[PDB]
Amino acid sequence: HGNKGWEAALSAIEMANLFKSLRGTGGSGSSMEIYEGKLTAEGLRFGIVASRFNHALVDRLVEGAIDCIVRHGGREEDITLVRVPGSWEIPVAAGELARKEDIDAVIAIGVLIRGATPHFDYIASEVSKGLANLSLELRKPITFGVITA
Amino acid sequence: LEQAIERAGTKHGNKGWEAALSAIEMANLFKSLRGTGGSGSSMEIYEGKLTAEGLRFGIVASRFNHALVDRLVEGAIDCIVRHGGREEDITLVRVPGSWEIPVAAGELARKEDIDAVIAIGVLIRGATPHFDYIASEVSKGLANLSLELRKPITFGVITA
Amino acid sequence: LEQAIERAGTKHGNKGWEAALSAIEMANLFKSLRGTGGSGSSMEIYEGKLTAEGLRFGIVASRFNHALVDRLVEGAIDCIVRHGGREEDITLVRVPGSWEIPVAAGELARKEDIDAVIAIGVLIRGATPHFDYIASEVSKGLANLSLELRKPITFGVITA
Amino acid sequence: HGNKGWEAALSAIEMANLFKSLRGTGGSGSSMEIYEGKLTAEGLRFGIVASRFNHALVDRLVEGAIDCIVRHGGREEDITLVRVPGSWEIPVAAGELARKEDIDAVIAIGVLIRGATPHFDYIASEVSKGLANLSLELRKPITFGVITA
Amino acid sequence: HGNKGWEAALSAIEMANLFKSLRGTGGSGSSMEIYEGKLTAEGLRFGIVASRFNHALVDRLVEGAIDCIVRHGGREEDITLVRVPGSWEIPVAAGELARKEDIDAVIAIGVLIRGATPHFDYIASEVSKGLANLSLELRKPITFGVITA
Amino acid sequence: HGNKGWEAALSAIEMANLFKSLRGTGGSGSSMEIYEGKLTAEGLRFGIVASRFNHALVDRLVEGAIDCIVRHGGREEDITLVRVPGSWEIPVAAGELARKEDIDAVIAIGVLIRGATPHFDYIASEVSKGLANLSLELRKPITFGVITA
Amino acid sequence: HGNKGWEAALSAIEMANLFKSLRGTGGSGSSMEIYEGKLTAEGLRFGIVASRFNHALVDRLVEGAIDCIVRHGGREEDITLVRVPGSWEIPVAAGELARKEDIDAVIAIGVLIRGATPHFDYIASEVSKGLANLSLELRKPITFGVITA
Repeated sequence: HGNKGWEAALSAIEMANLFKSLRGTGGSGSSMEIYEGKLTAEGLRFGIVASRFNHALVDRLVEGAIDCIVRHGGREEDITLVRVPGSWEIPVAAGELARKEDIDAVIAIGVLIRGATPHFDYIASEVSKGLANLSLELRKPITFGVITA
Repeated sequence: LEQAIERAGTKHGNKGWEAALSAIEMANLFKSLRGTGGSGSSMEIYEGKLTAEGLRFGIVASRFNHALVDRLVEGAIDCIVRHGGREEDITLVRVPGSWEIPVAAGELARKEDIDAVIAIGVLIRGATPHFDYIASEVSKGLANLSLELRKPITFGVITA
Repeated sequence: LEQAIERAGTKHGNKGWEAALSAIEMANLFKSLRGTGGSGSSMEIYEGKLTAEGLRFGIVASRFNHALVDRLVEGAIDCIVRHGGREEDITLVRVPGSWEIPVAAGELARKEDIDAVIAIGVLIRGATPHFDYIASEVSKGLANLSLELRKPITFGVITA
Repeated sequence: HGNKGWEAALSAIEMANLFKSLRGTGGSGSSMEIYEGKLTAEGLRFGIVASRFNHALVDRLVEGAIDCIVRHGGREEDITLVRVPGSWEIPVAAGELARKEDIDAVIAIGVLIRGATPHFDYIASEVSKGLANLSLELRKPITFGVITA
Repeated sequence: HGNKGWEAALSAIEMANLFKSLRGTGGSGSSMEIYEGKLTAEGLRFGIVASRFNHALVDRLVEGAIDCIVRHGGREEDITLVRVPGSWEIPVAAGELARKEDIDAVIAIGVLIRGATPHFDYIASEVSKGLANLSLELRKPITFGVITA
Repeated sequence: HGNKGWEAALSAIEMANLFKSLRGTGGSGSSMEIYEGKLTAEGLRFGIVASRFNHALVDRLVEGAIDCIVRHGGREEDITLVRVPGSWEIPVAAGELARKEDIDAVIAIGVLIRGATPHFDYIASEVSKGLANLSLELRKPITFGVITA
Repeated sequence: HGNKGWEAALSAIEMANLFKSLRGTGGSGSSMEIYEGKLTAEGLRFGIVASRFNHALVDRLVEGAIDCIVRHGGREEDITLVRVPGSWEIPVAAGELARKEDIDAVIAIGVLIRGATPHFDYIASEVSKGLANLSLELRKPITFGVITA
């Protein structure tokens, strides 16, 4: 409920609904047009990409994601799960799910080593950079569920 | 005599072995997503196989600290053959230094008869106040190539 | 709903996975020694492959603490299919308790169309002053069967 | 039902069925073959070996073993009982019963004294080691009903 | 030189030579017949079975074994090496090398966990027991090069 | 096996068989007709009613009841479970399950507190009196799994 | 919260929903059809019968019953309260209230002060015995929340 898996799922549902309204027909006007996202999950298609490093922690995060979607009227048939060896492959794996026209949002869940002993962690910066660029290029929401040790 | 000692060493858990194992799973996973689909009525889980038969690979490795790089290369080749791969379906490319691994990686990845690329190198003196501009470019460059070409690239350098 | 949670769990490093991986390598190693031989002029190294295609297996598992044993069984089956094995070539046998795993193991190993046997069980209260006569018999019995029949038997119980 | 005798009979009955299934002709195939032992005790001939030390306790255990076989469809005519002067003679007598082609399982019932001595009871080890060895040589289940005290 | 790998190899060379003389023709007599083994390794065939657990320690032990044999006139073409996943498989692997009529001795090299927290280590006792029995049954020397942590 | 839950299942299974035998056509005759209940649990649909007071103890009993039915040939799909806030509601819920034409027996599992008071527990008497009365009116066995403490 | 009025009301809530599900359509099948009730009070009509002897204690008890219904999302308009001279009249009064086609549950509250003497065992027994028979005949839950004293 309070785990980072829950939080990532909530952002996905809101964002998916928001993009539905914007592409719809505009209103008559006469007032400021306020746009906002709903928390209803009916009729949506979702995809989750997760890793295996420290599978103890990652396992419970994925459980949270599935619970949140179904509890908000999400049908189990509309979840596609993909597993990758490690964090380095999350962005490339998320590329193929996003391009599919069936999916509406992608949730990325993972975990990264504490590190902090070197000046910079080069490997840990490409996962964040890669996902952000993919969202703008493909015009689809991608959520960052990565925990840090 | 010294040849026997070198051969006696194990090559089951070195960074090269891990890099090749990650490549085989990703290559098989891609061929599954791009193909057909299931019936339905349940959550659909995708996970790659560990079968290396029928897949063609490409390995790019540098030379600086060739004593350490050479064994990392043997680990990767050993993994492919053990898991059923065919020796005839491997391409090895050697480059001078780490600055110019990504340029070679792109040329291999652009071929229509390659499935994954394993990149092997060594980084020297990672703990230094000066920003290692060379080091950050190798990591950044390989990542961008993977997304553009929609082909996995594995990155198994060892710090030093 | 609860079915999804159970399926979401990973089965990559459990004791069952390790037991099945050890069996595949040993079975392939045996088919190499018993066959042909090399030319010579160098030290001859024998090492098994990790290809599970064409091999028939047999798994024996108990019931006490069936909640834990069941997932260990899934790990072993998952390893075989991932490494290229065929689901049709597996035989599962279930037994009441740990005292009588070895008796079932012998019957499977004596078939001419089985290559290795994976044994899965649970041992309870290993730290006790009384000599667990049941526990020592399971370990001793499986070992003797392996040597007599010249066939590998893997032993992947988990203490508790 | 909570006595060790009832437990011993159940184990023997369903291994007798498992072995009958294994050595028979295989099924159609095309899927994983799973083998299990039913609790039907029709046409199964049993033998029981029982000691006499602390004859009071051992007496009720033997009743449980016979009771279980009759309830589960067993014919009373197909049970053979043997009595031995003590624990040490159980392995020797059990082997004599096992070699008979008109037997499908054997149940060993006995009581062992407390091993308060620093050295493990040599007699205690041999009976466990003997019964186990017999099962492998003759390929026939031999259940273990020894109860400590 | 002083590592346990060296010591195991030395015993193998002596034992292999000893069995050569015993099967030879007997002497005239007139005095006590003293038999003893030589340290000459020419013309012999050797086999080594090693594991991978803690491959750092095991690797140097295997290096010692090869050095000792070659330094005593051992040709490199007459060594066969077999690797197994773990300690549990040493006895069964050593079974196949021994039966081959080409080999004259088998050296077993390995390493076992410190343990000592339970009352007994069941897994660590079968490797020792298995190798000893195999030597008597097959009538061939097998050396125990297992280190303990 | 020694828990009251295993005992309750056995009683229910073999009355379900007895009633199936009685209402069927009679035998040839010419001798005394003796009716008995087999332990085969094929094609028998069961219902279980379980309380929640002291949920720890009641939890393991229900596992025994389900375990017994599957071992004796029962299909897991043919069991219906109902949970009630306490002991007082067992008779009322049991009657609802009993009237279904797709049920052949019912098992009542519960725990009752000690009757240390001088007056007998009125709640304790009613559940025994209620379940017994139901069996006669509806002509369907209702096993009694209540365990005192 | 800590008064028997609390518990009686809480139990009634669970039982009301439980019966609604059972009479309704079953589940998708293919597994154990576990049934259970929730604490959703909305949409339910209740009724309370409370005595008048020792109104001091009874008054607070009936107040506790009110708190559950309003607190758990039950309208204050559906509660129906009926008062009677004493404990002897609770059964017959509850029968009339229960038989109404709208009242979906009933609660009883009282104090059996005279239970300290065996002479009251006659009147004491009937009230608990009577309410039990009402529920079975009419097939509708009737909670029993009296206090002994």
